[PDB]
Amino acid sequence: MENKIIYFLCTGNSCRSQMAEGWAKQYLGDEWKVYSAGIEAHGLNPNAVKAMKEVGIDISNQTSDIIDSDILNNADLVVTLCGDAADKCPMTPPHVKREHWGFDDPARAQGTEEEKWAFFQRVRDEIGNRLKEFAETGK
Repeated sequence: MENKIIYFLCTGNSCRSQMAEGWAKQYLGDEWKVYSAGIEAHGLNPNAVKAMKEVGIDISNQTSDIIDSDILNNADLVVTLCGDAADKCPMTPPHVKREHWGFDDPARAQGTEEEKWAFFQRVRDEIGNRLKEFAETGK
């Protein structure tokens, strides 16, 4: 096996990590077995689904799950997206390369549901940008 594997992790596998897997599937051209997880999973957020549909991507296909050994110890890279109001930062194996791309969870962008939705499209777009640079530039 020489296809890469990559993992995106959050406080819960419902927003940032779900969306990041969505973008990563596009830019990484599936040359990297893309996955996402978190400290918990209860399904993906309806606004995350809308946010990805607003760019012509789907994440409905990748219904959430908690961290699993078959990816945590096997991913060529793991990324934690913790930079939000809870900031739990899911634990990783020390043997594996890690990145930290902290930004606030759009479900926690408190103000009103319209402001939360506006933060879903903002966090989506910023994730997309950094995934582009990760694929294109290696940043």
